[PDB]
Amino acid sequence: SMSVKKPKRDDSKDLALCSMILTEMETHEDAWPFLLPVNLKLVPGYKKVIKKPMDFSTIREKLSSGQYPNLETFALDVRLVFDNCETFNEDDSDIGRAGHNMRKYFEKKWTDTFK
Repeated sequence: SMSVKKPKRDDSKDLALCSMILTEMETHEDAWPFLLPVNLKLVPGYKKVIKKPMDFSTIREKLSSGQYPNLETFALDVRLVFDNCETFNEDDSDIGRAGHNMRKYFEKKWTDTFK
């Protein structure tokens, strides 16, 4: 509350560490469905169904240009990418399975880096 603060967690390395995580996601072999925005002209249904499209290149641009106010907003966009994938792709599909794998990969790095 006013003039009453919890001790200051060091957030000065967060930008760099989110960038490293994002590099590791970018270079994973199962990243291919997520590298670029879904082409809304060429993928019937995507525009109407997926209200907030997200992809790694878009996260990378937001990160590089100071559009994440804190590390939680960054994790929300990463998770958005996998939530979108689950919404549009059957679990038993290459892309469906890619999304599960990448989410697992992300969540571990997230825990090991920050918790």
